[PDB]
Amino acid sequence: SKARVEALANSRHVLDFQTAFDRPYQFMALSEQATIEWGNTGDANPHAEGGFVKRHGDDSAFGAYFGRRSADFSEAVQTVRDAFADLMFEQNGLNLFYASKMGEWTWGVTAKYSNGKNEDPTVGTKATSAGVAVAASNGTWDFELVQGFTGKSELDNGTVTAEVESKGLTNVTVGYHMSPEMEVYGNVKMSKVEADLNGTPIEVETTSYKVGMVNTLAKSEEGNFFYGVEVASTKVKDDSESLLLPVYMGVEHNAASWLVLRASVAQNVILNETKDDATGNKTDEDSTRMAAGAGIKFGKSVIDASFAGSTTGVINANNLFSQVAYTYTF
Amino acid sequence: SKARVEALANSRHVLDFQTAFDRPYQFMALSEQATIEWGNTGDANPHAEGGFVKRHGDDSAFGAYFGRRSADFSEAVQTVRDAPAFADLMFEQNGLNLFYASKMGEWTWGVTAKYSNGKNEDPTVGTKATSAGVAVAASNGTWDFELVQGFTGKSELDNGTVTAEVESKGLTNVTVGYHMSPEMEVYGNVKMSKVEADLNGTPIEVETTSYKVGMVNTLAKSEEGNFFYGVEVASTKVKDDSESLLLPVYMGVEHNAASWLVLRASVAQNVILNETKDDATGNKTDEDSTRMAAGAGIKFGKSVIDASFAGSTTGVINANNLFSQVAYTYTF
Amino acid sequence: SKARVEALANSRHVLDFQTAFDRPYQFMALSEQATIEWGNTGDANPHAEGGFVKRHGDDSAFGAYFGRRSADFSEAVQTVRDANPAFADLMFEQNGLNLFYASKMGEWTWGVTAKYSNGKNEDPTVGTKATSAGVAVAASNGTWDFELVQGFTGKSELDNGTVTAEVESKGLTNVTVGYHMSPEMEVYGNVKMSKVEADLNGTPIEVETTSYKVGMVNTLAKSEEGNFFYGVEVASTKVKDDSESLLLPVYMGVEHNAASWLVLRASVAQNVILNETKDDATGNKTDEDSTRMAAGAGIKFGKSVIDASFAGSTTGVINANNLFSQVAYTYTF
Amino acid sequence: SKARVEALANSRHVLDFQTAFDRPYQFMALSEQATIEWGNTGDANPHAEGGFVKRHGDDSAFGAYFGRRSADFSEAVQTVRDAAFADLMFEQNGLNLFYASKMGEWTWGVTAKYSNGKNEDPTVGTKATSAGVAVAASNGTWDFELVQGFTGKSELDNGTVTAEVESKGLTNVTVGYHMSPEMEVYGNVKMSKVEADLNGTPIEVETTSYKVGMVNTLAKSEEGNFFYGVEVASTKVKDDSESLLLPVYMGVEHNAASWLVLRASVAQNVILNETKDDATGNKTDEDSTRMAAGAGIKFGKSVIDASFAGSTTGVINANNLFSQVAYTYTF
Amino acid sequence: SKARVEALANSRHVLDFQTAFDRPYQFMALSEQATIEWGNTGDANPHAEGGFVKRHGDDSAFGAYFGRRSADFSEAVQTVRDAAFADLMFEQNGLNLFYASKMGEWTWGVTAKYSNGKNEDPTVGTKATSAGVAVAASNGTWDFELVQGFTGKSELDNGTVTAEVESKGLTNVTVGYHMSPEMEVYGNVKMSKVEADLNGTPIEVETTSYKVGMVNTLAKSEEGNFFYGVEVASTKVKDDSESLLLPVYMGVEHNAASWLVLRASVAQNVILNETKDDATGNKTDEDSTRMAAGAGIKFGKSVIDASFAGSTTGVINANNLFSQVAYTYTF
Repeated sequence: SKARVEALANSRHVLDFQTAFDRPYQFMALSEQATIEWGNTGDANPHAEGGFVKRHGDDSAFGAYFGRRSADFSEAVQTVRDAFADLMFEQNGLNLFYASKMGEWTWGVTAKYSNGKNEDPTVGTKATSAGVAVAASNGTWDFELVQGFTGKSELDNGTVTAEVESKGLTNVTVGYHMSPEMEVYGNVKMSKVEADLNGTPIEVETTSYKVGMVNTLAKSEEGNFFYGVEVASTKVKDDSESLLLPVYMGVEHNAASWLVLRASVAQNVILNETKDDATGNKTDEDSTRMAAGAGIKFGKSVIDASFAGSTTGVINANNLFSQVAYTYTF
Repeated sequence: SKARVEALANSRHVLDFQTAFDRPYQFMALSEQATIEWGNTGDANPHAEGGFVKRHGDDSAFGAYFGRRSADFSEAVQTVRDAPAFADLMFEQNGLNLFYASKMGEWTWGVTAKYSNGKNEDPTVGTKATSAGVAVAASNGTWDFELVQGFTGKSELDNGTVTAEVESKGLTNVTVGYHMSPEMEVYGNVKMSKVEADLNGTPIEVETTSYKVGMVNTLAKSEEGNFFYGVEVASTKVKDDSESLLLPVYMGVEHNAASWLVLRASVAQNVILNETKDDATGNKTDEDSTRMAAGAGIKFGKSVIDASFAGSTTGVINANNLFSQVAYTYTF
Repeated sequence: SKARVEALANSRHVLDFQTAFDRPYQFMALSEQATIEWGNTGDANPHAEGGFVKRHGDDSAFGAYFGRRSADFSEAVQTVRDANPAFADLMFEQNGLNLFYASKMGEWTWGVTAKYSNGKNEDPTVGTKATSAGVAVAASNGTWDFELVQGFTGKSELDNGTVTAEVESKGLTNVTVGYHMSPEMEVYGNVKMSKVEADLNGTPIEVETTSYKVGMVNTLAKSEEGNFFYGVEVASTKVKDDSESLLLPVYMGVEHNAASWLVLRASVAQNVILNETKDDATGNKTDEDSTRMAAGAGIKFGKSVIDASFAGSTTGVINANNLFSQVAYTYTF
Repeated sequence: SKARVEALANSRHVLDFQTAFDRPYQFMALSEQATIEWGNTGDANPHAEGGFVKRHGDDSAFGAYFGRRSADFSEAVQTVRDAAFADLMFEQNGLNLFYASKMGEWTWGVTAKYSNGKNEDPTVGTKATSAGVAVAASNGTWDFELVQGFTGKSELDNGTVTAEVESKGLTNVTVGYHMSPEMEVYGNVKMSKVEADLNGTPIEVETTSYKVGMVNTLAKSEEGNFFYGVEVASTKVKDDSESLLLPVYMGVEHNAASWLVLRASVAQNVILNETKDDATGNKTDEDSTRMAAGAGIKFGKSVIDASFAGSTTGVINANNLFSQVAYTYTF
Repeated sequence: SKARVEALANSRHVLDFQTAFDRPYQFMALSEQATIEWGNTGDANPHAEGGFVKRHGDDSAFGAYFGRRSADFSEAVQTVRDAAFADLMFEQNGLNLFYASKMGEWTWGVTAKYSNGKNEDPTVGTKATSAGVAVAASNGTWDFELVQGFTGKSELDNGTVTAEVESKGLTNVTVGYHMSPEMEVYGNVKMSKVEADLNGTPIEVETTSYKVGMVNTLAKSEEGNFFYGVEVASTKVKDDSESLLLPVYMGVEHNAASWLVLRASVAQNVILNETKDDATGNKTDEDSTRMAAGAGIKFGKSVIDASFAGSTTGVINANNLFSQVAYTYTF
């Protein structure tokens, strides 16, 4: 579930449905599951989503997913939106994926398609998205690749013209497992997007690098206390430049026969500076953050959620569970 | 209940008391039970309803229902209401529902009769509203036939200042269902409806014809858990401006979570075919279509309380948003 | 409790403390118990009430009850009250007191219930008085029931420095018969008369109301954890020079011992076919929607039971801001 | 617990920590326990309170209590507050010390109350003080109780207005008899006198009251006891008011489960409800029926007593679950 | 858990993560664990914090903590904000490193603290640096704790106004003696000077404290333990005020069930409660009664410590169940 992955701070060691859309070899290592994320139909948060994964024999896995929305697309559309507020997100997200085991190497591929339009004279919107993700794994080595083919969103209504177009989206990840407890990974991500607000052309170009590590402090059953160090440098051309060292630690515990408790804390240690270009001014604010969540188990049914009141520290009837998901494991 | 079937995407494989009204042969296969839908009297949502079904012998069933309202009648009355001069047009007042079913050899068949009559003769409301109909269906384990015919329906308003009438000029619904496997089925139906209205001397005609073909496959269905999915092609045409070809693809599960809990969830989308054209021009609309529904039923033996998670559309389970659309069922 | 009787559709088969006030032979069939209805003081809904019933020997019962307010008295005061609320001080019953006795004379159970109420406010600003008295006599054979209710007096006065308004009951009869052909089948009939006169600064108001009722109560499903009842009734009403009504309410409901700590009750009713109310001068008619439902739960703790009604009954919502209302507490000895 | 005593209609048959302040011979019957009342600091409601009682040997008991406030002091200060006078002090830092011993066949106890506080800032200028003792003895069939307030004051020198409330007497004699372990009869005489200087306008009240009553148990059980009680109470306020009442109550405290106690009661003034005004002769007789309820969550040697917050509106919902919470630990 | 140490009135007898922060010899006596304190990021209350403690052998221990904020800093910056000046920076990205070791018969330990932040944006222009250490030792009967602060600057230079705070010293020495496992005494001296500059106008604050007190257990039990303590506190703010208090408290922590722990306490300033102004000479004696409650839900190795939100009003309802929640996972 999304809440499960968030409560563990995107630990990069977590095996989940939501973490396999970019690592499709994990669809072979997962179990047969059906998953639904609670939410609404329009452009609301959270959005309704759902899918399934099944095994074709004993060496293949196939499945589909409804309503997934990209982050690189929704973020750019949101950026252009408040700068015209009728530009469109991914309309009918369609994800197909497949994975097989060729000997000792498992490999997988996921495909994403989306299309929607509105031809009313007062609402001139249309949106199209497409991309693929290919990954192969060995158990000791790990390789992933994410490619975006097309991305577009136009609004031509009543003398107002707006567009956002994806000019490329690359995402390469390499992982190495020195042991079944410790692993090291690296990542390079380029993203060039160009938009027209009303004859005004704007172009952004994002470059990211990532080197990390995930280990285990407490080696136990019931739960494992995990910890991770990471170095991240993000360069946005002619806008800003960042360099962070996020350190996180957390645990996932089978508290009861009906409860799973997830918690983590993170903070950028020593390195938290985001220098702003064309000015030279830096920014080093507080960055300590936490996430908490619960998973209620009824045999083959699990309701993952996050504690709604963790941010204020308060948990009561009015703030109990938010970001709910349901999973059925055949 | 209206929440058990809504949480299960209104599938054609579900057998409830709320599905047996248009499939009267299903009252013989339903367990003897009494249902109460919680709500308030009058133009309220949700409305209050309830009924029963009892077996008269070894091959027969009968019962009655209270307060059930028609979707087409309500839709027509609502579309006429939004024309404040005519926000008194009445709904289906009261509402009586009788049904009967039997087993003639290997074919089981059933009938369902609907009636309604309301009146408000005060000189400043002048409202009157009536309705009637019938639904006949027969079914062997393999072949399923359903015909729905609405004889009449009216809603007149006359308060000495304005006048509004809505009339049903025809409503027929025929469905065919085939069962290859006890876990696979196909169906198709035709829906024809004509509504005549008059808003203070402005005669209006509304005509709708619908087609739909489909499949419901229940893969991985056990005695503790039932996974299913279905595909369907639905075409709908309004005489003047509306043609819509859609491909609804849904999936969902009903799981016996515990001895006191049953969890139901579903997700649906319009895959590829999500197009609705307007006839006046050639304006086509392809907007978002992902939706989900969740619900639960608390089992206390012969008593079950079914509801829908109120926070489903916001994704929250708290005590301020816990249950909605509650109904109480008692299995004799 | 009031909640329990409400969620069972004021069915004439439910034996409860609240149904035995007008059927005083039923106090010999109840167990020994003490009940407290939650509420506040004054003209507040729900009002505070409570009382007990104890067995005196083995063939007699007795008890008392605090705070019971009539329906006719409250209604008659309310119509004048809501007539610039110049008459907003008219007092309802002030301090209710009931004394009931029941004895088993041979095979016939018999019982009497007495009602007294009195209160006043002699402040010149608020010159209010209120008095009421009545009795209820009933007997039962097991198959034959006879119940008689009489209102000896009832009056509510108000004399400010400016206004002057009083209401007064000039009679209130309520004869009722009942036959039991089977432990599931029973039929009954009821005749009711009520004259009310009011004064509004010298303008008399008169209200005469006559009622007739015939109905039956039967069982569609018999169990041991919970039976299943239904009823059909014919109700005719004639408010002199105002309105006339004939109705056919039909109800159906259930009480189920869901667990060892739970009792679930629900019901639904509607006036089938015969829904009709006619005005007298205009001659007009009204036949609108009449589908009502009632739900409630009783939490059992052994000798203590908390009876409530689901507050989300009219909205279909069992949330926490809306879980239990109309709470009452009953201690059974 | 205050919620426990209120839910049971303040009857004289209840043995609670809160009923032993005015009957200090009960501190030897109570088990060794510590009580904390949830609340805030200051002129709040409820107020924070806490104390303990411990056994000193085999026939003695002692303890202390924090934050207790007197009903008469609060009422006298409130009467002046609601009639630039909203800064009058209540009892501040109230201290109670008690002791009890068994003198052969008799049990006797003493409690002492002290409360001092001040605020000498020029724009407030308030000072409050209090003192009193309560001596009681009991045998098992006879109860003798005497409460004697020694001092009580609340001044106010705002620099623009002046005020001062003073106690000029307090007397509470109470004799109780036990016609049986079940039945019990009591009597009570109370005298009080409060003198105030409302910016140069001397206001004086003089309260005289007598109570005769009984408490009886008509249903006997080992899970819970059902009780009722009748009482005649006369109250006279010199040159102002006169009231005669007959408050009748009934109630029960039941151990429903191994983790739950349930308390409920109902009361009403029967036949005698008249309050006569001694300035015009006009009387008053309105509605008296009242109810209270509460619960206790027994988690072993830890019990949390509370009152159902929705009793007045008859709603047990999550926004109106519990109120007047108090935690009790038994050593 | 902050809400635990708060429900026990910050008693010296408790062993927790923060009590170990200021007494590093306790990290060797703490069980291996990791704790996360729920909250938000930035100048928010509660703040998000978390850390762990692991054993390096059989006689050593170490760990780290994220997001801890010192109270002296959070009070000086707050009073400067209360005197525009709303952008003054609190402690940013607080880091804590601890080491403990059972050297011989002694058990020492050291805690280090560091924090740094900035905004360098011309219309905020903020900066906040902090550094300090804490050394302690204990052989079982004698405790020696020392707390020293090195840097405490916190600036603000936007276009118009110019604020500034600085710490010119912070020393805290405490000595404790343990006569029995139950009774303990302690003495503590703290001297801290804070010099601010509010837009050229200089402000100087000097504080000196002297605390001496005892902690004993009134009742003795296995699941719970009823404790109490008496303390004398004097505080002389140079040429601003002078106080002398006597805080007395009592409380308990009960293993109510296998899934529940209940904690509560009550406190008051008995007899000595005075605060005298240095210039005017006036004194204030106001109400000082207070209580605290909290719960800990045990799930085996995971414990959810919370503070009863409705304690200050005496309610337990939907909106007032838990607050100040933290999560602890014991390895």
